Amino acid sequence: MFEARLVQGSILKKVLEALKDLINEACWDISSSGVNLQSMDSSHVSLVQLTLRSEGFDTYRCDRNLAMGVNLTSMSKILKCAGNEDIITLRAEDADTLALVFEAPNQEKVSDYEMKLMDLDQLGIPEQEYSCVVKMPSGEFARICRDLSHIGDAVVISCAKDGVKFSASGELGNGNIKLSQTKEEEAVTIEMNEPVQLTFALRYLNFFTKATPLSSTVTLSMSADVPLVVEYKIADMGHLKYYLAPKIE
Amino acid sequence: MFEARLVQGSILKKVLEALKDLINEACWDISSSGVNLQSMDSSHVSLVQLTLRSEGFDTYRCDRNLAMGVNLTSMSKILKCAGNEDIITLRAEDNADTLALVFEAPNQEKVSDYEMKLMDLDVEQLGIPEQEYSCVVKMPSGEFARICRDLSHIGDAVVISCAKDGVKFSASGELGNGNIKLSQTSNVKEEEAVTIEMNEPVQLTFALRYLNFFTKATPLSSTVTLSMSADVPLVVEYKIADMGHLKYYLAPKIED
Amino acid sequence: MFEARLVQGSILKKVLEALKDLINEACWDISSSGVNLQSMDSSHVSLVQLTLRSEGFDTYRCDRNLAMGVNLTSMSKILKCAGNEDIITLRAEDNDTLALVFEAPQEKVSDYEMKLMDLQLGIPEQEYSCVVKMPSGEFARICRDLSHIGDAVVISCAKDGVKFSASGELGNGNIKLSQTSNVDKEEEAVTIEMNEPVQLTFALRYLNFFTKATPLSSTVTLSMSADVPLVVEYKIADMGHLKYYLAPKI
Repeated sequence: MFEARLVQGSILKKVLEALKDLINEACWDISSSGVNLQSMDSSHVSLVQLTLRSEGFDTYRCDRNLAMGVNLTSMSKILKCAGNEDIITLRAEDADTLALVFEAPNQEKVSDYEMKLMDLDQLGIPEQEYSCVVKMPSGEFARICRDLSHIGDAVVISCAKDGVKFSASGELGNGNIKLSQTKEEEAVTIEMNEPVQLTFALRYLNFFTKATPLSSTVTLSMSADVPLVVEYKIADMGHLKYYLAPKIE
Repeated sequence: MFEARLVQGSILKKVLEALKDLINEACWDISSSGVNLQSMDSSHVSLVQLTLRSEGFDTYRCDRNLAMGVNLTSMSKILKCAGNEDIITLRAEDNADTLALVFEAPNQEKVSDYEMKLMDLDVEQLGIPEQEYSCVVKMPSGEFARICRDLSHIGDAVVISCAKDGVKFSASGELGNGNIKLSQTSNVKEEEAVTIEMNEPVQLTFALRYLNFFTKATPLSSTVTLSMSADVPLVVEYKIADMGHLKYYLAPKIED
Repeated sequence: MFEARLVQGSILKKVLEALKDLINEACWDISSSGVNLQSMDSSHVSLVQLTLRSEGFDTYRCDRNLAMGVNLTSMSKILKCAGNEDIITLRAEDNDTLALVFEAPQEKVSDYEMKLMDLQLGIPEQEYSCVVKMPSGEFARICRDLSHIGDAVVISCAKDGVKFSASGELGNGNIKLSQTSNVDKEEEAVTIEMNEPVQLTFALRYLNFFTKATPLSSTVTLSMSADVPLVVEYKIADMGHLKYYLAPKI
């Protein structure tokens, strides 16, 4: 038996809203340490990695390590029935279904759902040092990608110790954004150690941006010929990293 | 002459946005106590019963009982030219084939004057047995609508069940099941509260497609009443103001 | 070099919004006294008449009086990328392209650039039978509502009264607007200076276009006389105005 309790139900709500259109099916991998999800997107370009930790949950227990294939879209549906202040409570029974329990606080309302669960079959993500690491705000990164998605299909991200520039070009013109190294946690911090210039796909960056309601900031980690890492930290919980290789032939 | 003056024009706006995709064309029965409307839905499944009483009108005049057939879509489209705070006046002539809607704007700045084509509708008076139900549940408007759409994504049907300690709503479907439980409230101001009075535990199944229709009457009241007994239709009731009410009748699905 | 600077970029965004749906390609006629535009729409039916006087800009430069062929829809997709308190500056250098630079209010700095292109007429001054001043949103809601009733609005003006009418398959409507009186609050008041009474009939789809400029002013004026086009006027703060011209129907 596995029964984890999360006071911050909105966190689950937001995770699933993020991933629901990115992947359709994913193997949540339940452990003594916490929850882990590693997957490639349906078109097998980007790579998602979610980590939630025992310590984050109000209550956590896991007597057998589980490997649940879940339909992201169906879980999205079931969680959408939860208020953004409910105490979601996940539970299984070494397992054919996944039980969810929403508990709206300060109201005698209690919801109790069971999701049909899938048979699904990992992958490698080597923690490595990155040439440059921008910690900017989530809203601004979102904004920037949204806007440049109307000029071109791809984005050119250039970095150095003075600031970060994001560029794009299409049939309908040319465009540049220039952010400068900058107080209240709403500032840019480039810690670049090497001349990093990389091109990525705005479709998939915009897919990444949906985790924005999870963090006020977002870090972008990158080096030559190495998949970009967009990470949104969750809280006490771990993180929701996104990996995208730049386009080269 | 028929002439009725409603200060809260929003009442009529909301009544007709509630009854629009359900009923495509109804027959309003105007008389001395007020306006009544009573109609099957276009799929002949649910029954709608609106009652606006003469007392809620600032000015109520009816010289001759009317059965004026209105295309509810055209009425909604005309009432969408009325303002949330507009005083709305209904006027028809005794020998009239049109209904004149007249919207007075708050500071007398503007007055709108619309005229809507009537039509002849041959409609029988579907009877409505006056029953006493096994249990009645008072509960917030929005909370009910919230349960009813949420379960609409898990199943297409909703099993309501009633006992002295609260009321439960359940559904099943091709991705699992769900079950929402509400308890009788004591304290909750007080518009928000889930009270029940019961004579007998009931457990009935209803199509969610139609309950969601009904929940489009929510703007009308911060509460809703569910009335239930075995082998008799569910009644979902919204009081308008201390003026009348909108009632929906849905029939359960058969018992194994 | 043309270089014009505006601290309320919101105003240009609103202009491109108030124009992108009538014209696709326009010719900014830019000179020392301000920027101008006076174009017919895609169906040669309506007339649009943009005027940003240079004294309204915070930094205005014009070395020569140029005609910039500008795809308004592409200009608008670019203008979408700027913020509402943003600080927008246009530049055209020696000859060829248009540049749009948005200074975030913040550490952001945006540099967009679009291609120009290789694409007039006369509008005379006039003393109209009827001038009606009203709140922009009110006239907007009138056109919005009456569009759901019919495809043509009869606007008839007389003393103590302006009256909008329409009719269609489901019925007919007639909205009567009165001149506000002993409370003269200026931008929520209606005012009818009525030289000689008039009836005119206009297509509501074009008026409904014009109302897209509604966010530019809290008032609007309607100038109108027999057998001559109606002038819908949205005075852009205090640097110019925007003007729509529509003759009666059939």
